[PDB]
Amino acid sequence: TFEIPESVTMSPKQFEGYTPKKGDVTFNHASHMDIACQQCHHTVPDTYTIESCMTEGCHDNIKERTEISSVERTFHTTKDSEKSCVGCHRELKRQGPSDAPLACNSCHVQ
Amino acid sequence: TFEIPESVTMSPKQFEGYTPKKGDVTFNHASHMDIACQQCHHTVPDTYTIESCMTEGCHDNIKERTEISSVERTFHTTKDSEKSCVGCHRELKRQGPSDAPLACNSCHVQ
Ligand code: HEM
Ligand code: HEM
Ligand code: HEM
Ligand code: HEM
Ligand code: HEM
Ligand code: HEM
Ligand code: HEM
Ligand code: HEM
Repeated sequence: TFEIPESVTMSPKQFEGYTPKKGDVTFNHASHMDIACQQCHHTVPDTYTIESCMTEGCHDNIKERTEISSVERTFHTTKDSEKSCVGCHRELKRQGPSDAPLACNSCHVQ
Repeated sequence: TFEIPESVTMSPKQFEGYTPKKGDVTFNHASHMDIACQQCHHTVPDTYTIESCMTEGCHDNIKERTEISSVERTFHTTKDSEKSCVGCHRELKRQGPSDAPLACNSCHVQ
């Protein structure tokens, strides 16, 4: 019943009439499997479900860019090293050479 | 879509014509929420799903008691401190006073 999707295409195309600045992002669970599911899916105890980070009421704000609900801040902030995409990748580099990408065109596929 | 059940009643009544020796076990995720989901649900990478520990092909052997698929060994072995029920509870005690139960009548409800 509960199936985990290996490859997920995260896209801003879901926002009404937003003209995206970057391409879609492909997230693979395989490369992140050693990380506790709840570290990223940090709201599991609040809803007892695992849902999209961009669900209504979560990180779905495409208007503001510096708010907690903002898409840009959420996935690129370097002040959070546990669940921010670039935040953790950035943090790994402080521990030694890391392949985890910071380049915009590594996450954002074209 | 993906909802996590808080209270799960684990029962051996699901085994053909097995006469159970002990009562059903109630497992609550709330008391175990700090533990990585995949530590217990250790076969997630093999099936990419989270299913019952007693699923066919897993720990469903009620005939043998000392085999890996055996129900008795799986949940009570003290040689595994990561996913065995009594194994971890036992291990916690070596770290200091722990309320985590070892008494048969704590897990097995009556
Ligand atoms: C741990 C093995 C783990 C589980 C379990 C898990 C499940 C999961 C599901 C069911 C989805 C789909 C949600 C939906 O219906 O939209 C999902 C999606 C994503 N996950 Fe995950 N996930 C686990 C682990 C991890 C880890 C360790 C991270 C962080 C590196 C993570 C992140 C993500 C992301 C991102 C998605 C896409 C979410 C979106 O907004 O579309 N998962 N996960
Ligand atoms: C999806 C797996 C997901 C990610 C990724 C994610 C990241 C994230 C970050 C980086 C923060 C920190 C922001 C900061 O600058 O400090 C953060 C904070 C909150 N999130 Fe989140 N988040 C993901 C999923 C979800 C979901 C599904 C919701 C909505 C229920 C949501 C909500 C929030 C809230 C609220 C916060 C602030 C409070 C807190 O727990 O720190 N997030 N998220
Ligand atoms: C945020 C949802 C997020 C994204 C998106 C993301 C992407 C990503 C890519 C594209 C790679 C390269 C490999 C691949 O294509 O899968 C990659 C690899 C690693 N990541 Fe990541 N990642 C996201 C989030 C996080 C978080 C929150 C962490 C850390 C807690 C993290 C870690 C890693 C690691 C480790 C790798 C492997 C790098 C390597 O040495 O090969 N990612 N991520
Ligand atoms: C490189 C500095 C970089 C830029 C620039 C960038 C931009 C960007 C924007 C503007 C968005 C919002 C949606 C849009 O396309 O307009 C966005 C969203 C996501 N990003 Fe990004 N991004 C940059 C870098 C990275 C890196 C290195 C990763 C992966 C670690 C990454 C991930 C994400 C994710 C996840 C999202 C949300 C889903 C989406 O809208 O595509 N970005 N990024
Ligand atoms: C981490 C927050 C986490 C998730 C996610 C999770 C999910 C989950 C589901 C969906 C079930 C139902 C499976 C089914 O359909 O039968 C389930 C059931 C049990 N879980 Fe769990 N679980 C998470 C965390 C943990 C942890 C940390 C443990 C170990 C202490 C654990 C164990 C169990 C057990 C036992 C069950 C009942 C399984 C059965 O055989 O009936 N879960 N979990
Ligand atoms: C359900 C969350 C679940 C539990 C609990 C569990 C425990 C468990 C233990 C204690 C062991 C160690 C046995 C020993 O004495 O060394 C163990 C080993 C295996 N398991 Fe398991 N297991 C749970 C779930 C599942 C599921 C859903 C399956 C079937 C796909 C399964 C299978 C196995 C197998 C095979 C092993 C041996 C190989 C290994 O990974 O160590 N388990 N399990
Ligand atoms: C194996 C599937 C398993 C069961 C069953 C189980 C039950 C259980 C009970 C009945 C309690 C008491 C509280 C309650 O009713 O929920 C309890 C509490 C703790 N457990 Fe446990 N537990 C199972 C598995 C595991 C595993 C694998 C670990 C360790 C990795 C673990 C840990 C804990 C902890 C910690 C507690 C809290 C004790 C406290 O100080 O209150 N359990 N468990
Ligand atoms: C105390 C030493 C103790 C006994 C005895 C005991 C017995 C027992 C049996 C015989 C089974 C198999 C099914 C049956 O009832 O015949 C079984 C299964 C489970 N047990 Fe147990 N058990 C004892 C202790 C404990 C403790 C302290 C816990 C919780 C940490 C626990 C847990 C479980 C679980 C889970 C199962 C599987 C589901 C089920 O069949 O009930 N047991 N136990």
